[PDB]
Amino acid sequence: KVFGRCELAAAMKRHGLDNYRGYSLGNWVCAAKFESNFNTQATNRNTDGSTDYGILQINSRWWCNDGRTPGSRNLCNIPCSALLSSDITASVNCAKKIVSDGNGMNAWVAWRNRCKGTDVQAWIRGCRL
Repeated sequence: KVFGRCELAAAMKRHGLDNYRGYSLGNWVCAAKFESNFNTQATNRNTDGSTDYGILQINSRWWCNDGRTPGSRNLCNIPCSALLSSDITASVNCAKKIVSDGNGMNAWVAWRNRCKGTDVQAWIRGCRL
């Protein structure tokens, strides 16, 4: 499933992340354009020996189960590949929590320097709420 602009923006609020745990609507949308290019099928293996699964570029090493990454906490405890299906309905479970970790959104390489401080009100513009 390959998404459009206003095709990825509503279902975020449908799952409850609006201003979630102090994280608002302005901090989300920019990142997947820079981790998956609005794609759900972008699998890439980081030299850390782990791969980045899903549209969030998740490493099998810390949170999921891919079977080729030993010493992985597999903390989410689900198929490291279910994190790939068009139905994201379950993926963010690990999204809403990995933040409770306390070291922030700083779990991703791009938004941090590629998306932070950036005009975000603009990603939520041109669409309907």
